[PDB]
Parts: sequence; C-alpha cells; structure tokens
Amino acid sequence: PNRAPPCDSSQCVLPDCFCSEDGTVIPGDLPARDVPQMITITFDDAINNNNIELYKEIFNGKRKNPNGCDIKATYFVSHKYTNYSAVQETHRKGHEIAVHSITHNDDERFWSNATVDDWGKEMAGMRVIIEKFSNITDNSVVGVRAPYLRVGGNNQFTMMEEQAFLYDSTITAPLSNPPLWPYTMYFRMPHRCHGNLQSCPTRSHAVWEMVMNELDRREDPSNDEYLPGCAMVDSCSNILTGDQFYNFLNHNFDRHYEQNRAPLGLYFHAAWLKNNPEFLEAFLYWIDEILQSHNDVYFVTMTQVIQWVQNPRTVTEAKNFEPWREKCSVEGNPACWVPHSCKLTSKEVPGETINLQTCLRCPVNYPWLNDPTGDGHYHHH
Ligand SMILES: *[C@@H]1O[C@H](CO)[C@@H](O[C@@H]2O[C@H](CO)[C@@H](O)[C@H](O)[C@H]2NC(C)=O)[C@H](O)[C@H]1NC(C)=O
Ligand SMILES: *[C@@H]1O[C@H](CO)[C@@H](O)[C@H](O)[C@H]1NC(C)=O
Ligand SMILES: [Zn+2]
Repeated sequence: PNRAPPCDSSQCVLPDCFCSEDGTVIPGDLPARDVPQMITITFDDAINNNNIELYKEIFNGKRKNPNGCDIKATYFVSHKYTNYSAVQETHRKGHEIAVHSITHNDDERFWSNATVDDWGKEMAGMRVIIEKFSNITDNSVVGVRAPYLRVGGNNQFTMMEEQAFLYDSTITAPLSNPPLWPYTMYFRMPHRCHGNLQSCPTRSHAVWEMVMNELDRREDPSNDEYLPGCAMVDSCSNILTGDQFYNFLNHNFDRHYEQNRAPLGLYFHAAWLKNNPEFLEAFLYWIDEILQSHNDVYFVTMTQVIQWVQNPRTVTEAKNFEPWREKCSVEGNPACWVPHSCKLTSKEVPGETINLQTCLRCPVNYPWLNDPTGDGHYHHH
C-alpha cells in the first residue's frame, strides 16, 4: 500500500532522519578513525533487590568514560516486582530508564499480533507508571523494547509515533560485517526482518530504531565457520566460562571497532551476571581493561547514541559534547531516605500481593494494564 520507500539520502537529513542504503554508513560521513566507539550496556526486565546491589558493583562511580563522566547504561524496565525508588535512584545517577511493558506477557503471539491500543496500554502505560512512582518529570523515558524482542509490525510503531516515544530497540539485525548503525523508520529497513515469525513494520514511522546487531558467538572466528548470532548476551548458549565470555567480548568489540564503529550493543538480563560470578568477573575485568586502554571508547545510554547521531562529534570533540556530560558524576542523596513499601493488590493480577516501593504515598491498588496510576478510578465511557 503505502510501503516506505528505500533510503533517499536527499530527503533524509540530520538531525530528524538518518539512513543509508544498507545501514552501515557512518552518520555525517565522519571517517571511522575519528568516531568514538559507543557501547550501550542494557538491562532488561524488572529492577529490584535481585539486582540493585549488582548494579552498584558495576556502576560504582569510579568507572569513567574518557570525558571523566561515569559510564552509563540503559534499563528497559518491566513493571511487575519493580522497585520504583531504585528506578528513581538509577535515573538520578544518570542512567537511562526505558519501557519494557507492564505485563511482560508470556505469549509471543500476543505481541506479534497486538493492536495499536494493546501496544499503548503496555508501553505508554509503563511510561505512566515510571513517571509517577519514580517521580520523573523531564520527559526522558523515551525508549521501548518489547518482551522476547517480539516486533509488532506497523502497530507497534504507529503507537510509538502517536505516543511520542523517541526510539525502539526491538528489531534484530542478523550477524553482519560490518554491523549496522541505528536508523529512523521513515524509510524501508536496511535489512531483513529477522527471527521466528517476526512481524516487522513496512510503512513510514517517525521513530528511531536502535537496531540490535547479533553478536558473533564463535569461539575461534577463523576456523569455526557457521553459527547463528545472538542478540542477548545470555542467549549465546555456548558461552560457559569466564574465559569464553572474555574472548567473546574482545572479538565482537573488534568487529565494531575495526570496521564502521557502529554502536556495540551488550544486552543483558540482570540474573545471568549475578547467578554466574565467573561471568560478572570477566565482564568487569573486560570493562576495566577497555576503559584503561582506550581514550576513544564511550559507555553511553541509548538516548545518548541518538544525540550523537543527530550531531556527530569526533573523538576529540566528544570530551566536551554536552549531552554526554549530563549528570556527569552525580553524588548527592536519594530523593527519600526510607521509601514506602506498599503491599498492593489488584483484580487484574488475581490472587497475588505485590510489594511496590516508592517515595510517593502508596496508591490505592496495584498498577496494571487498565489502571497504570493505581488510583482505582472509574474510567469514562
Ligand atoms: C528499594 O529501593 C530503594 C532504593 O535503592 C532501597 O532503599 C534503601 O533502603 C535503605 C533501608 O531502607 C535505606 O537506608 C537507603 O537509604 C535506601 N537507599 C536509597 C538509594 O534510597 C530499598 O531498600 C529497596 N527495597 C526493596 C524491598 O527492594
Ligand atoms: C518530585 O520531585 C520534586 C523535586 O525533588 C519534588 O519537589 C516533588 O515533591 C516530587 N513529587 C512528588 C509527587 O513527590
Ligand atoms: Zn524481558
């Protein structure tokens, strides 16, 4: 019908649009030698006591980018069991908070077939929950990642344009050399719709796609030959030791650093690092080794990648680039010293009692799809 046309370099102009024929071209045609290697560490799913101390151990206020600012990560947060005081504190420390739905609905077919309204309830609803119970008023919750990385055809992106989300990070790009840079959705995707029965958008949408390049899981990138890539780090099932993880990180860093310097995505679930102390040790060791030996590698949020694409800065220019210095090295105190611990209930989650921690007063019932504020109000007809 109204299929989005292939990239038209003349109609797609920075900073509101970026594309190339195959997605490998550097924004602003900076040469690769001069592009800061951006790394986006992300954490999925819910934030609470299962992982709050893990994040403190990683983001300890001593690991600094070459601009002297704390390294930054992005959290795609799902609602259930989340501690919204901790979300608020993570945001205060300068990490990005993005939405990963209210329900994390088990059924992969629901996401691939959901209506525009369904996507809004899950994603715009989750934004409402974060903005209220984490008291975030600056409109910085702008990203979306769908549970199980199930893309929602055009409906997901229609929803996101209507709801004024900045970017999506659900679409996977197959293992490619060179890997792909982010792209906007005004023009046709520069790669195949990848994954089992995925339903990808086909029309124009005013949405950034922080594409998820599959990583190369091969233990010997020369001799071994064909193995499918993996998007989530913890879904590379052959990574069993700290050493394998360490080499895996070096190999895929080199794939990006020695080619087009496309942002390197390291997407995790909090448990995979916590439940395997060998993986956490190799990860921290690798981060420290990369930070010490590189003055041209930046650990940044997803929003911060987009801000660079909108105004590309050389490695030399990067150290005074203002968007990358927002909340540089935050100390101060939490928004509240002892959060309320709300023991809450809802007809929408029948039977369960769920603790929601927040610096706000406890709401009347547990926030869910049909009542994201937890106010118990009767909606109008
Ligand atoms: C929820 O998260 C908050 C924020 O990290 C935790 O708050 C800490 O609570 C202790 C003891 O109540 C206080 O002494 C600290 O000042 C709080 N820290 C911050 C940064 O606010 C809280 O313990 C968490 N609760 C649960 C159940 O996960
Ligand atoms: C949100 O934070 C601001 C700034 O600290 C504070 O003035 C306000 O009371 C908070 N809002 C709520 C509802 O607690
Ligand atoms: Zn998830």
